[PDB]
Amino acid sequence: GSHMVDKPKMMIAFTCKKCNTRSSHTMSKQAYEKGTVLISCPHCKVRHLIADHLKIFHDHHVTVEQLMKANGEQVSQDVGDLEFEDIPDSLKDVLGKYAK
Ligand SMILES: [Zn+2]
Repeated sequence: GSHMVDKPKMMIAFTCKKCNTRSSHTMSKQAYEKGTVLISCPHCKVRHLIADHLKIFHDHHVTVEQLMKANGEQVSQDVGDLEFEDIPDSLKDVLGKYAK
């Protein structure tokens, strides 16, 4: 756990091959380069992974709702985008309980 004042943000447009819909999304560069980032496409109402560094969904045992419950974001129809640079310990716990 640490803190810094050098966590800028960048915009990236991705073409949704699902509904052939394109949209731009801005997220923390630190969270994207070193962390998990989720973006929702304003057409098919759905979040997609762009850069997984925390391997949160890689555990195929966590839902998008859980990730929000860990952060605090109560609203989901607000921005439809979330960034993670340092996942909690309560989450990883459920991913590391069977193996000990
Ligand atoms: Zn889409």
